[PDB]
Amino acid sequence: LHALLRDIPAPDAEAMARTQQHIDGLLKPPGSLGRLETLAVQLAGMPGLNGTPQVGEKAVLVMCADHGVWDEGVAVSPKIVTAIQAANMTRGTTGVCVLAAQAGAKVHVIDVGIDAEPIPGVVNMRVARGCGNIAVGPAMSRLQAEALLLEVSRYTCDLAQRGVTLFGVGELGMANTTPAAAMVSVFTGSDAKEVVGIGANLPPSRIDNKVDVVRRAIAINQPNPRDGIDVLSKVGGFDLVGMTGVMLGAARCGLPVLLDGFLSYSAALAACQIAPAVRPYLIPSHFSAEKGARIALAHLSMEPYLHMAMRLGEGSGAALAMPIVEAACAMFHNMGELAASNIVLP
Amino acid sequence: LHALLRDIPAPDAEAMARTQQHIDGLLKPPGSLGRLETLAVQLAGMPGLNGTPQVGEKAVLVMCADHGVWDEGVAVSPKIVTAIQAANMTRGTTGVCVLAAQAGAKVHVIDVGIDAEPIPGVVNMRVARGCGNIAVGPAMSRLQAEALLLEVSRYTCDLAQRGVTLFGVGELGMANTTPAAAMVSVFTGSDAKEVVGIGANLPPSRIDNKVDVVRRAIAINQPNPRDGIDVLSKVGGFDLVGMTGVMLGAARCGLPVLLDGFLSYSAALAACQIAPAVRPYLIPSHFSAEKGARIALAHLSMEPYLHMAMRLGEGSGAALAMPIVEAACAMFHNMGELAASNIVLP
Repeated sequence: LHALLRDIPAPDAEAMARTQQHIDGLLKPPGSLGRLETLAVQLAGMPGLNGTPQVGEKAVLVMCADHGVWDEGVAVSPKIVTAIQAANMTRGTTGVCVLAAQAGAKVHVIDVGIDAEPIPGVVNMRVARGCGNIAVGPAMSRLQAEALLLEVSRYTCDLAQRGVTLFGVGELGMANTTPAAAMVSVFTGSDAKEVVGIGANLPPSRIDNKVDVVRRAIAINQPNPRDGIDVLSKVGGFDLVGMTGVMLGAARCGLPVLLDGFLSYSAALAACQIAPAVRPYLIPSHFSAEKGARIALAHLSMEPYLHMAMRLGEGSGAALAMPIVEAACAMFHNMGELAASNIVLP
Repeated sequence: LHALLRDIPAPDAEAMARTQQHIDGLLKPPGSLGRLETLAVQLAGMPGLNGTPQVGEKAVLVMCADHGVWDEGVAVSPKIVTAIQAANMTRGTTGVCVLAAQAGAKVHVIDVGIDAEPIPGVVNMRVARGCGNIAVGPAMSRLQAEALLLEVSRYTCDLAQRGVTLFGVGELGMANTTPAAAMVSVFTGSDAKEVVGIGANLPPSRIDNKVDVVRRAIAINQPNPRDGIDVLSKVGGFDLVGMTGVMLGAARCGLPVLLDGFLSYSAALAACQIAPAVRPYLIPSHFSAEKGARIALAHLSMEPYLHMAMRLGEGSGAALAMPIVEAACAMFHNMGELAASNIVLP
């Protein structure tokens, strides 16, 4: 793991300078394609993309797990919905499946801790049947968190061998917006009230209890904000650890990863804390309608491309943004050049 | 034309209620897909879509024309760039061509007033070789504006006969952000300084002159804010009139039209002034990086889906958003339902 983190490559400044020069000469006023230009240059710098913005195969990794904190009444969805939806992921009927299919991406469903019998068709990496209730103790041991990070990291970079060059990250886990809020509060130093949202339609009257649970989780566990693994193991969850793992693996592999919503922002804060070198590889997708989204994004210094008021999760936002990544590549490789049309601009 | 405007259909509330009921029953917490859900319902209500959100063929119509106000020094791009780029549109090397191809849409390039010899391959609907310099008089006569609106309107709804169900609108015309700003100022009652931007990289020192030209245009022509055709003919341009025409035609046809950037917002303000019934058919794409974008959008009560800091024009933003429209349709027709998985949520 220390080796893993140590070997994450820095972005290639040489390929990026070459990319910038090429974009400036395309058939348009310099800088007019804005964030599409910046995105193309960002991609050119990722070593796994071989010096040029390009997209080969695409995969969305959905980390599934249950949470003991569900018993504190912080979620209205029945606990079994995690297991049921994970099965639906194998049938192609969920939101991320439909949006991934539209983008030509494949969905990998990974069970890292569902509290139910194993589901055929789902990748089995389960740590336990649900994590510990963070309101009274830790979600898991540090050892468990580190081992899951490594296993998911390896699985992720292995896909790079099969032609995958663009990843999307997602989750499935009833009650997971509670540990997500705890993590965001700890990493950003923001009060729980400012980052606890309604998740999957929690009634406005049940919010107070959710905020209290988050504060108790932090008070009892005393997670160290400077140690991302300490934070994940104490007030996180297996799904959150798994998402962080996809990010470290894509980075080690020198490839881009598209974030999704609030849960993924929590995982990204942990990933960047653990290894700042991961940052250049993350690409935001949409601006989640979850209350703590603005704060988490400000700490990651990220501005999403899509404002869709989405809050489903599952990696649906990440899938929705894949066409945008392909568009930056299309602009780069297919547009004509000013000089060829004899156009000279100041 | 009066007939045209009179026959624009109202949205079908019955199809929309049926759409809403179906979306609420899909495999996700109610309302969790946010604006994707609202977009799907909006589409269900457009009569030309036959009661359901769907997308058949797609077309981006690019209106090209030159402006006499170019002589006032409000643009750094050579005048010939309009003609050169229009030709490039037929070769598939421009920004909108590349992005339209990525979205599976076809680009129709229409010459409504380029100051050059006719370009083979471009649809010829030219009114004149460039419009009048709005700084000293009107861009065109009311008769010319009305006739172009009708001709473009008919061309647009005719495409509906060929299977097109989704339109995108764009423009090509050096110096056109000047009449666009004049129109926005007149329709919104905002001062020219608040809506005049740098267009295609105008130097910061040349801005003052651009603002003065816009004020002179308004003072000399005295366009009536309550008469959109009066406004277009006096301080608009052939390209602006053409874009307004695509919007009236799509509306008459009961089909959706995706806006692009600032120029298209100007045209949409005119279209909605002329016939408020056009409003339900417009769909925003991106939030243009042009200075007056925020004001124009607030008056149209529109919130774009994409924040890409784009300012190229050509209909590039509209093309970039087509996948989002297809995504709302995919969600609607392909997602599974809660009842089939025996999931019951409060």
